[PDB]
Amino acid sequence: MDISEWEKRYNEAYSDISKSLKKVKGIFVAYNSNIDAIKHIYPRQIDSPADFVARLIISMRDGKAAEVPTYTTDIHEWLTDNLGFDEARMGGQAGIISNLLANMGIKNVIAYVPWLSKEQAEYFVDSENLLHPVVENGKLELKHPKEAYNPDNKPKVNWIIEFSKGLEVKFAIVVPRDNRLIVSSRPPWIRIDMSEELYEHLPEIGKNIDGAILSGYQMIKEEYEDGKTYKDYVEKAVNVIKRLKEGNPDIRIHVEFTSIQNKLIRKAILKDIVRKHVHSLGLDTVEVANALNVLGYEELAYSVIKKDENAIVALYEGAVILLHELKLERVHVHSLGYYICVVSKDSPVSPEDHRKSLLFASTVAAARALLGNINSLDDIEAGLDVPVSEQGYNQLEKLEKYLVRRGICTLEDFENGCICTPNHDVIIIPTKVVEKPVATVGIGDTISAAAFVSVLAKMKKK
Ligand SMILES: Nc1ncnc2c1ncn2[C@@H]1O[C@H](COP(=O)(O)OP(=O)(O)S)[C@@H](O)[C@H]1O
Ligand SMILES: O=P(O)(O)OC[C@H]1O[C@](O)(CO)[C@@H](O)[C@@H]1O
Ligand SMILES: [Mg+2]
Repeated sequence: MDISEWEKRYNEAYSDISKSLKKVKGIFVAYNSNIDAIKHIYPRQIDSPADFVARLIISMRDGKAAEVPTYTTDIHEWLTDNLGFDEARMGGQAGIISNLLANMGIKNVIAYVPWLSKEQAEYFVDSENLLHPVVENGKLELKHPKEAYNPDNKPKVNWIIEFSKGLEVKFAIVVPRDNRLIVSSRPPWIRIDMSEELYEHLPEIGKNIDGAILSGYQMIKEEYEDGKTYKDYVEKAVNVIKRLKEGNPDIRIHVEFTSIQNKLIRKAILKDIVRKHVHSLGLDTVEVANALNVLGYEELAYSVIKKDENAIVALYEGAVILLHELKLERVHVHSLGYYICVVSKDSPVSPEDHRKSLLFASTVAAARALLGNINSLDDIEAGLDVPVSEQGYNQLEKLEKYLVRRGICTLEDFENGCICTPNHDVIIIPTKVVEKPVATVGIGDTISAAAFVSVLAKMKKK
């Protein structure tokens, strides 16, 4: 059943997208930057080490990627001496995406972070593509991160413990698949916010860009020390989105969702700031269930997190509901062997061009695995040598047999990757997976970011 024509679709997509990546004016990427600390190997937050080991055991028996936060530096000095990290890389949704797009030659990459530190600026690439906004003397100044940063700000470091093959140790029992645990520092001084002056010059920033990639809203707490609610930061998160559209009407705005422990913050994010002011959303199989658990579809959410064969068809239905419940124009869910992107019929980009974006995003993710990171637009070309994962092609077979028997799409339509339903459209591709990747943090942000910028390029709104 496996047709070798898919290798031809990847090749003709890379050249067509790379030749269009000059059509984008700029991108605005904001709110998430930290320094990862990779360590080589029911509690809701980490206050004492007994909680850290407990949350590690959950990841050791499910193989699920769980992100849990710490608020005090009481355990920063705990691990830093008891357990030495071996590598420190650029981390955060906005940070990785800022480096990726700059390394791709995307023009006018505008990266903003509230906590910009002296140690943090050294991790950003040095190029005319990547610039940070500082509003000094009442006017908009886009200066390099190396220089326009605040000295009083101290860095934000996160601990990442990753492991594979499930090397087991019994205490007083083997990890199924590869899994990583993220211990994120959320000190009281970091806030998802921006200066009042930079909040004023947002129409200027929007007029010189074509898209915005926003992520990091999980830093918002319910209660603050200065007596401010999560609704204010939720309100400000929208008004920043609003003022960007006031300088550009045709700007598309993407939000890269992430695992959020607090369901009340998770729901307030999906309902108050993503529902109507956002067009694009990026997810993974586990976050779709997370999104359903707050919108009111837990039966389907449990079906997504379940292990049966019909879990993928639940992931399909989960993506469709997220596209309609949230009034979204695009939903990009990325899995290990395949991508699933459901798109509205209002989409300013045809389903034919939606496929090339996913094929390109799949080409970028493979090169991201082989090379430590990507340094040029031509480096992505290396990603075409990774073979298409047959496991991903066979996972779609369970979904294909379910869709052609339901009567939604044609057998021809699925083998090509373009399904046209009466109210929405779906694009499905098998991705390219490396047996021995070099680094596996950031691959997710890279898929949605590379796919999102490829859409703005091929947009006829130019
Ligand atoms: N070897 C390899 N080769 C190609 N592509 C890969 C590979 N490994 C993973 N992937 C992708 O990473 C995604 C996880 O991103 P996720 O959002 O879950 O993680 P982060 O938020 O840390 S970037 C997963 O859905 C896969 O499509
Ligand atoms: O929510 P936080 O603490 O910024 O962590 C975001 C995580 O996402 C990553 O960018 C991986 O996608 C890591 O660098 C980081 O651990
Ligand atoms: Mg992710």
